[PDB]
Amino acid sequence: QFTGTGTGGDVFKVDLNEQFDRADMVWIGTASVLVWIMIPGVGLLYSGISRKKHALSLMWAALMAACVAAFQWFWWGYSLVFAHNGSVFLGTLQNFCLKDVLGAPSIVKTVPDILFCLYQGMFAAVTAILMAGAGCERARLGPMMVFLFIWLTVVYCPIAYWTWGGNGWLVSLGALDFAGGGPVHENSGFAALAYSLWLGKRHDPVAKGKVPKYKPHSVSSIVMGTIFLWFGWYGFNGGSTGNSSMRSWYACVNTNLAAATGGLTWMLVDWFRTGGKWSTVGLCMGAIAGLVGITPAAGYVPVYTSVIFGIVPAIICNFAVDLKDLLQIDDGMDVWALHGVGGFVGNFMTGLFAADYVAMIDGTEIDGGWMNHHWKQLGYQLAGSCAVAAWSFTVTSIILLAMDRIPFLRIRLHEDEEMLGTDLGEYAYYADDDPETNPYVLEPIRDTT
Amino acid sequence: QFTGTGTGGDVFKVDLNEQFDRADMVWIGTASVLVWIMIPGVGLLYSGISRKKHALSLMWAALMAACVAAFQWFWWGYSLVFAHNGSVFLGTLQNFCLKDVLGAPSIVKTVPDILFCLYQGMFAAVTAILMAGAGCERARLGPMMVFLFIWLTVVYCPIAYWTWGGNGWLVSLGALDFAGGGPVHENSGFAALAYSLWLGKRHDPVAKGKVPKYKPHSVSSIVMGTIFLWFGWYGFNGGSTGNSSMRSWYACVNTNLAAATGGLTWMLVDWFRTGGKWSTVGLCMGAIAGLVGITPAAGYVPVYTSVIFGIVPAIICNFAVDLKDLLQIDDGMDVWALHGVGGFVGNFMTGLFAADYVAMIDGTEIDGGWMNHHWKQLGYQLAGSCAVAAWSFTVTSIILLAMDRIPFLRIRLHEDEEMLGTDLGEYAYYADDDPETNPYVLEPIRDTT
Amino acid sequence: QFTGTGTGGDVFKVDLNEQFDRADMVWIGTASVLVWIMIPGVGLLYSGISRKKHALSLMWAALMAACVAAFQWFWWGYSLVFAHNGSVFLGTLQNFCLKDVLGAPSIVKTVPDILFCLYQGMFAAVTAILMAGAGCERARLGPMMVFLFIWLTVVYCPIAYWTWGGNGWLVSLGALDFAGGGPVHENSGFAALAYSLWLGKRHDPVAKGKVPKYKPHSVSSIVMGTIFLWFGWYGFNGGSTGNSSMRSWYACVNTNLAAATGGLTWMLVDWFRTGGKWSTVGLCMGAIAGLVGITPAAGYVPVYTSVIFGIVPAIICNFAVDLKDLLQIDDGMDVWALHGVGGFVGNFMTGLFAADYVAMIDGTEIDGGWMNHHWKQLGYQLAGSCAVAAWSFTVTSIILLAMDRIPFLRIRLHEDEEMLGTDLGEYAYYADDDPETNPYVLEPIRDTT
Ligand SMILES: CCCCCCCCCCO[C@@H]1O[C@H](CO)[C@@H](O[C@H]2O[C@H](CO)[C@@H](O)[C@H](O)[C@H]2O)[C@H](O)[C@H]1O
Ligand SMILES: CCCCCCCCCCO[C@@H]1O[C@H](CO)[C@@H](O[C@H]2O[C@H](CO)[C@@H](O)[C@H](O)[C@H]2O)[C@H](O)[C@H]1O
Ligand SMILES: CCCCCCCCCCO[C@@H]1O[C@H](CO)[C@@H](O[C@H]2O[C@H](CO)[C@@H](O)[C@H](O)[C@H]2O)[C@H](O)[C@H]1O
Ligand SMILES: CCCCCCCCCCO[C@@H]1O[C@H](CO)[C@@H](O[C@H]2O[C@H](CO)[C@@H](O)[C@H](O)[C@H]2O)[C@H](O)[C@H]1O
Ligand SMILES: CCCCCCCCCCO[C@@H]1O[C@H](CO)[C@@H](O[C@H]2O[C@H](CO)[C@@H](O)[C@H](O)[C@H]2O)[C@H](O)[C@H]1O
Ligand SMILES: CCCCCCCCCCO[C@@H]1O[C@H](CO)[C@@H](O[C@H]2O[C@H](CO)[C@@H](O)[C@H](O)[C@H]2O)[C@H](O)[C@H]1O
Repeated sequence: QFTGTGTGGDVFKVDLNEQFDRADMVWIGTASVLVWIMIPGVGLLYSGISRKKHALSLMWAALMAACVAAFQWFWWGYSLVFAHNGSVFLGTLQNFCLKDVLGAPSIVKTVPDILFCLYQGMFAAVTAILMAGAGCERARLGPMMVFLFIWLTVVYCPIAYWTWGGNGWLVSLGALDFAGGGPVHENSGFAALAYSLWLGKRHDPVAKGKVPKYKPHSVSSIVMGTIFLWFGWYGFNGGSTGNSSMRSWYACVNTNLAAATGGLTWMLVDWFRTGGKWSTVGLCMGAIAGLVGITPAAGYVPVYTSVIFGIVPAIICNFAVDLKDLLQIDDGMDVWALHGVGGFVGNFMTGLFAADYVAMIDGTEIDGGWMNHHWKQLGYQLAGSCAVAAWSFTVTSIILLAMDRIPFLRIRLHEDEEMLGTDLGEYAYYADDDPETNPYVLEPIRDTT
Repeated sequence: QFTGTGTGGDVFKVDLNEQFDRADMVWIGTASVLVWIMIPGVGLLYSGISRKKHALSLMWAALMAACVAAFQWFWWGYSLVFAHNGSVFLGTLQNFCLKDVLGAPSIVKTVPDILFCLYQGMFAAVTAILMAGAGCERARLGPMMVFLFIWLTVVYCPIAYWTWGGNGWLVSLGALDFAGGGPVHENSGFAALAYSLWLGKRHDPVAKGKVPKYKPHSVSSIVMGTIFLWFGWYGFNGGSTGNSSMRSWYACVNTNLAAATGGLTWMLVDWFRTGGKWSTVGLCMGAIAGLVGITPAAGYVPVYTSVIFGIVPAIICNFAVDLKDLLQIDDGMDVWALHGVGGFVGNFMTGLFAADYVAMIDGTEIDGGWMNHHWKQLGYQLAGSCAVAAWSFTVTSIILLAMDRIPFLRIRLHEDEEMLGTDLGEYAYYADDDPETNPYVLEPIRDTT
Repeated sequence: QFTGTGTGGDVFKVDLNEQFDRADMVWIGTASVLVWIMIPGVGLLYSGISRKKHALSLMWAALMAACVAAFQWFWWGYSLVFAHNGSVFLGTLQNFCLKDVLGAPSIVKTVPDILFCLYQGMFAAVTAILMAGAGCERARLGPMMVFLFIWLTVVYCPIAYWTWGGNGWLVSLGALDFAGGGPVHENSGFAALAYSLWLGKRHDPVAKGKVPKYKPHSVSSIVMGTIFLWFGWYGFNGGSTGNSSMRSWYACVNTNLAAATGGLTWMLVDWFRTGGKWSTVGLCMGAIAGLVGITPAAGYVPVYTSVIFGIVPAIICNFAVDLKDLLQIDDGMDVWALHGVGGFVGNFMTGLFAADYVAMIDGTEIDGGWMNHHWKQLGYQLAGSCAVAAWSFTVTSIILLAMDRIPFLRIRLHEDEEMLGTDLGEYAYYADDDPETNPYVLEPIRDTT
């Protein structure tokens, strides 16, 4: 009388909760709340790190992104990823507006559809604020909200379906992605790169010549953002087992250790490159790099290897940030360097260090990586990383270029039509300017001449 | 040997934990921690939104309210609501100072008394900081603490008993209030209105004529407060099932969606009313309106109806804020508009959209609302809303007026006796003024002439 | 086939999770996340309370301490406390780099080693930021990180083993320490005192003569730190049962009530001592005092006695702060007064109020304290308090003095060699100075003349 389809059965005839371990459900419910607070974590981080004055407050934009993402997910985002009648590349509209989303075992069988919807919806929201942060410079809010809705639909949801969907081709191939390093981090990173290369300011003074690599808008925002991110990451990674087993807590140990060693590695790198100074910004970026790096691996690799997921992503991401000076582009490039490069590196190394005896902690069966002489695992990881980066960069490019040719949907005004943050007899007046007291978004204005 | 009364049994003879599902207990324990952080959430929100400089820091006052509320609840607050020998209108002193509060099944049978005490005590504390926030302008701290203790005792505890107590008359009548929209939001809102009409400043310059509707003290405090509130609301609503069932996670999906759609609706409303600007304050107030609106409904209504609990409260509360300009009163009116009006609207609409098949997700039995052609449900909701508003407004009025006639308990000094924030030879001196560095409350001083 | 040693068994032959209640594991996993956010809680608290401008940002230093502590714990910290082949005074290197830490029942049998490692590692990190905060004035970061690593190894880990280890002598003697009042609070407090007496500035102008007792750097940081601490303390104390029983929720009620009554008591004390003012700093310090006080007792004492663990530590710690004016030393003394004195007082009073019927709520067997006419319990508590204070003060002294004689490991430069916060032709230049925008630690510089 448990149907396994639709709502899962008739609530007046069966107790749909009997299909699940109650403790499994509580941990995934708790983990969903933890991921939610990562959303303002992202907004605080990238507002504080910025080397220029964004007119849009990214702390506030995180709440905007939480609203847009939750509506998109309810509307059809959840269905396009986690419908049960998917087609290798995408889901369907079977769960449009969460129709019949209730007590059937989800793609992750240990939790019902409705709880998996709550949990996975937080991942989409985290990705939404990463994208708004990447593309925030001189953004117009109306076009940005439309962009987020579309981008979640045709960039996030296909990549997420490939990684997590019932018939997703990356699942079937054998690619490993424990907590969504592809859909969340690598995807947003390479979409950010599309923003940088197509819409970011060229020959940017903050990135041109010998300018300071770190010039933060607000160190206290960076620290608070990193606090929220690390705190929430326990749900992000620890919840990706779908259960209450000790593999969940194993993945939390790996998460903590990769962040710790990433933070120390990046700071040590900067200590050598500067000739002896201690980078406060660097420690935080290094913790994020390690957190990103361990994301595809946390439930698959032995604890002692988690330090490598801090060390190696921190080193590589540290040097990836230097490319901003070569391109002379700042906009969007921090998100690409931490999440795009970091996610690529972590996904790659999961193919090296994944171990079948770690997955088996809760009975999960995998062939393993190079730890289990499963050599082609590395090739499965590279196939996933290249497909994510290619789809994300290409489709995000198309979206941005299409909207740029529609004057009322142009996300970022062209320089020749831009007007200095003015406000609506014969003279005009300024509406300054202090985001701490201004109740309205300082929206870019188009020139009327 | 499980007695079901007093402590529940002898700990040396029985394992009182065997009466409960351990996972049910863990979720309610976690949900209690989540509600606790809503307390500073309220303080940050109303400090940041204020159109005038409150001498009392509401972020700090939230910690004060957490202290006063926890002591009151232990003293007799818990007993007056959740004693097992209640009388239709109030509990008793049987659990004075938490005497014999341990392992008997609480009014919510899935958790023991001691855990239900922890959980429900957080609701009283949230209500306490809502009240301190409503009445904070020019408040004297001593009188305010006394006021909170008394107000929790004779306003909150009776209303909470009616809504949740074992023999509460609203329970017996069939009124629905999932997570305490009456005791927390509608109650504090209409008590705030009593403060506005009796003690708030009249002909207030910030509310007189064509003044800006939004003029926030601190947008970053508003955003941080909204972060804490939304984050904590998952425990507030999700924990109100009393269990680990998937109806808990259903209610979290409803909570997230109502907040999202409320935030977007309020911002869209302001976009039309302003002629095209994006209100940063408005998005946050709209999320709160949706969170308040869904509170009586989250575990009773189908997911697709949760968007209505964002849209409709956001529209109505947006226009309710305009009444500050008609009365020319600012003090206390934001709390009334969001929690009083929002809670009334949400409680009303629960009678329309409550569905027996949603309650049945965990075996809870209800007749339903208009969704189940149970037409008189709407009348049960209006009976509860009118009783809460009438009791809260009337008794809060009486408390405020009584204390106003006692010079050492007067909460707010009269203008003729007030003295400009001075400090204790022949000349007097100022003690400025910066709440960031002043270690003492800037307490109003009575004129000695 | 459950071995109870090493990894606990073969994951390919047995399900190691079957040895544990899943709900017990979820609560301890959640409690671990809660303790983690106490780490920045400490950093915010002591940065905001400071009566002088620390060059090191303690909010940021909390992230540094989280990194150093997590690596030390993985390296050998966990093994030195919780290896299964311990020797009365210390553990071993059997679990070096978390080797074979998996599914054997930990010293707390209701959870496996890997989860107990995650949980107890957060306690070590909280202690690390308490120590960095105590010794932060004019600290050099390199030496400070080395100091933290060494101090965790030879001060924290022995004291923790005595209190919690399988063969720890304080366990065997019968000393009670529910949530680590000795290892975390009393230990860091008396190590802080060693910093004060050996390295703190003497005849300090902020502590000399009739200077203000409270002169906070940032009240908003104090409040935010206290928010994080109280919020996280639910995991700190509530998780120390190791299980999902209602004794966990009993301990949360005690925790909340001690904080509430501590906050009110300290503020009332200052109200009398000042002649009528309301101390905003005092309320927060009082909540911390009550939280510290209840830490050794929360799962052992009846609820109505928890108010005494707020009142008595708040009074005594309030007067302990006055000793800064007698010594004319400020550096490190707040940590000693709140955690050293508070932890001593709480540990003492646990011997008075511990009750066997409270421990028996989850089947834990103890003789009790004076509540059960077990008179020698008080002597067991004093033996633990004196051993912790003596070991912590003495070994911390030795570490600080040894490093002070090694010029590249000197934590705090001597005044004759110190140079005013300068930066690396013929003239030198300043690198000001604003921690909100400076991406580098303002590291003390040694004089080159
Ligand atoms: C910010 C703008 C917000 C716009 C969001 C749009 C909100 C409303 C979307 C309408 O969606 C459908 O409405 C139907 C009814 O109107 C539902 O059918 C329902 O019909 C029967 C009862 O009405 C039930 O038995 C069915 O299970 C149930 O699917 C259906 O589920 C739901 O998908
Ligand atoms: C299915 C996709 C449909 C669109 C296909 C068009 C592809 C053409 C190749 C790229 O063309 C360039 O794209 C830029 C980006 O649009 C334009 O820069 C313009 O737009 C940039 C982004 O706003 C600004 O930085 C520049 O100032 C401004 O010249 C630029 O003129 C245009 O030659
Ligand atoms: C900020 C100011 C703080 C003021 C708060 C007041 C704190 C003390 C209140 C006293 O409350 C009563 O004290 C009795 C003892 O003194 C307890 O009886 C107790 O008596 C026996 C043991 O003493 C037990 O078997 C009983 O169960 C137990 O109820 C009783 O429970 C408790 O309600
Ligand atoms: C059981 C209840 C016992 C009390 C019953 C008294 C009811 C009388 C009806 C209302 O009376 C008014 O109440 C106001 C509020 O008290 C007073 O305003 C006074 O108090 C206000 C609040 O502080 C200030 O705004 C005004 O300046 C100040 O005139 C006002 O004088 C008084 O005529
Ligand atoms: C910031 C600087 C970071 C420095 C931190 C140092 C990180 C690496 C430490 C090496 O630790 C050991 O490495 C061995 C292998 O290299 C492991 O043996 C392993 O050997 C077999 C597989 O290799 C397994 O069956 C064993 O269980 C397993 O203990 C062993 O566990 C582990 O303790
Ligand atoms: C196994 C332990 C090995 C070391 C044993 C040495 C024990 C000697 C007893 C204490 O000696 C004093 O220690 C202080 C602390 O070192 C020194 O103050 C020096 O160091 C202080 C801390 O930096 C500064 O405040 C002072 O300016 C500076 O004179 C001081 O000269 C020295 O007489």
